[PDB]
Amino acid sequence: GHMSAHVQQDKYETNVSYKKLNQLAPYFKGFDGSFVLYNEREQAYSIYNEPESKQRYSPNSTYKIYLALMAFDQNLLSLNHTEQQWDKHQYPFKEWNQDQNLNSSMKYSVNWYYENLNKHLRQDEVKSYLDLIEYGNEEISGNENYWNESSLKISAIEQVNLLKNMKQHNMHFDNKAIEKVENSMTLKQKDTYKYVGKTGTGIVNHKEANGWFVGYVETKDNTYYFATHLKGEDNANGEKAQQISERILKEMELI
Ligand SMILES: CC1(C)S[C@H]([C@@H](C=O)NC(=O)Cc2ccccc2)N[C@H]1C(=O)O
Repeated sequence: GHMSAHVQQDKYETNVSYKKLNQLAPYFKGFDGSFVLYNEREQAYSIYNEPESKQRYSPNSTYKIYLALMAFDQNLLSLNHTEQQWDKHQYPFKEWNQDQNLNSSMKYSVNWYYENLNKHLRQDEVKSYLDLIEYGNEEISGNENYWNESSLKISAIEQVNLLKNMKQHNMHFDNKAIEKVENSMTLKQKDTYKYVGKTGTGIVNHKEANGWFVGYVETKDNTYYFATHLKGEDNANGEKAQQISERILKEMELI
């Protein structure tokens, strides 16, 4: 068999049409970055950096969205049962050093909460889910934490497709599971919009080398799904990805 199979698995192949967003380049100074927007009503993609929008990268903590949905679907989590007790292990982030529910664990990106979830899910069940939802390369061979700078990788465009599929009820997850998960990542809720999203950060060679912020803005007549990805030697993290996203979104007058 050919190595090329593996190279081709590292990229999402689509020839979807898109509006070019090359004027967004200044926002990504210092990074190889990408921004993907999908306008639900107009059924239209807009993209800055198409090549980077199709490169698959470890999802890191953005994977927690689907890990939670999987857990609801397996009845590991339920609508009134999202609490996990802290094992008394001291982490460098104090918010991690306490009992959690779905809301706090997503807000504070509490790794151990989601590791526990993955621990209780059958590896072959997870593989089945990743096949169903078409999660990037679907590669969980890597470690035990296959979603953290490991085997599993996904592109910005796919990140956007998955959020859209989730919201348009194209996934087989219960609507109330989706509502719980959306609430856990709801950043802002006003009369005129709901703003939802999740950061991710990956460390490679002791540096912040992989940053994500993915989510959507739901208005009174439309939904705008987005993914921002940053690749850099250092300073490529979720917070910077979110900052950039919010500048772009404000500029587009969505938030
Ligand atoms: C809050 C985090 C920095 S930790 C968590 C997870 C997921 O990506 N990332 C990591 O475990 C890698 C990491 C650990 C410590 C500092 C930076 C990245 N999520 C990060 C985020 O939301 O940006």
